[PDB]
Amino acid sequence: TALQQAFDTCQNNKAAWLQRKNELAAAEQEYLRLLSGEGRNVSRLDELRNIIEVRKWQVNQAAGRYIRSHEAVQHISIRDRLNDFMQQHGTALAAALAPELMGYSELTAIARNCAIQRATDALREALLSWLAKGEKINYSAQDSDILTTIGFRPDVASVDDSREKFTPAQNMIFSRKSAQLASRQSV
Amino acid sequence: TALQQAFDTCQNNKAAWLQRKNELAAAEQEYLRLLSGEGRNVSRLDELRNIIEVRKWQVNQAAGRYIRSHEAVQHISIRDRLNDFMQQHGTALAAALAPELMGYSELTAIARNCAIQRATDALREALLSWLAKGEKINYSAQDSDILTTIGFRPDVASVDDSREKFTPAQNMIFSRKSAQLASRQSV
Repeated sequence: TALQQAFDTCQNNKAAWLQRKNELAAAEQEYLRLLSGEGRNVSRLDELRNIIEVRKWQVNQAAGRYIRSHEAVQHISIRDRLNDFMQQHGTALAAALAPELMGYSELTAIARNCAIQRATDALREALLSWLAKGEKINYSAQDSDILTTIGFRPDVASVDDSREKFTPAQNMIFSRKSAQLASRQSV
Repeated sequence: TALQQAFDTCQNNKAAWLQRKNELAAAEQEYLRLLSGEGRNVSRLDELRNIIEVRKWQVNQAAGRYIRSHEAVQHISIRDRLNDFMQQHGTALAAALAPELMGYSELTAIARNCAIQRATDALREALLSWLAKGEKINYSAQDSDILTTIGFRPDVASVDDSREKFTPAQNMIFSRKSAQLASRQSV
C-alpha cells in the first residue's frame, strides 16, 4: 500500500513547493516596492536581498524534493503494474522467451546476465514496433486516478526552477543561513 | 516461411559440418596409420600434415557458420514469438507502462531515449523477479517442435572447436589452399 504514502508525500511536497514559491514572490514584490521608495533603507535593502536569495534556494530545494517524490511514485506505479501484468502473463511471456532464458536458474551469473540482456533488447525492438504502429493508450485502470492527479510529467515551473545546482559547500552555507533566518523570524 | 528457411539452412550447415569432421577424422586416422609405418614417405607426411591443417580450418569455418545460423534462427523465432505474444497482450502491457510512454512520437529524441531506457530497466526487474520465482519455462506451443530440433544451445563440439580465431591473412591463405586441394582432389 506504499503507493498511497508516495502519493500523499508527493502532494505535500507540491504544496510546500507552492508555498515557497508564493512566499518568495511576495518577498520580491515587497523588495521592489521598498527599493522604489525614496527611503534608502540600506540595511533593509540588503537584508531583503539575503531573504530573496535564501527563499529562492528554499524554492529550489522544494522543487527538487517534489521532482524526486514524483519520480518515486511513478517508479512504484510502474513496478507494481508490471508486477500484476507479469503475474498474469508470465508463462506466455517466458514461452515467448523460451529459446533465450530456458534453464535460467541452471546457469552462472554472467551467462544469466547475457541471457536476460538478449531477452530485454528483444523486448526493446518488440515494444518499438508496437508503439511504431501508432496507437494511443491511457493509464492503468486500477491506479488511473493517482497517476492522473500527479500528471504524466511534473510542472514546468518545478523543472526550470530546479535547473540550477549548488555545490555541497553552498548547500551547507545556505542551510545555515536558512536556519538562522528561521530562528530570527520565529522570535 | 522464413522460419522454415532458417531451420533447413541450419540443418544443411549442421550436415556440412558433420561431413567436415568426418573427413578430418579420417584424415588424421590415415595420417597416423602412415606415421606408424616404417616407410619414409616424407613428402606424403608433409602433404598429409597440410591436409590435416586445412581440414581443421574447414571444420572451424563450418562450425562457425552453423553457430551463426543457429543464432539467426533463434533470433527470428524470438522475434516472431514476442511479436505474437505482446501483440496479444499489449493493451495491458502499455497500460502498466503508461506513465512514461505518453506522447512518445511527439517527444524529442532524448526524451524518447530516456523513456525507452526506463521501460527497459522496468522490464529488466520484472523478468528477473519472475525468473527468481523459479518456475520452469517451456517452449511456445506453435513452434515447440522446431525449437526442440535446433535446441537451446548448439553442440559442445561447435563451441570448443571454434574457440581459436584466424587472422584474415591466414583466412585467405587457407581458403586458397582449400580451393587448390579441392581442385586437385576432383581430378
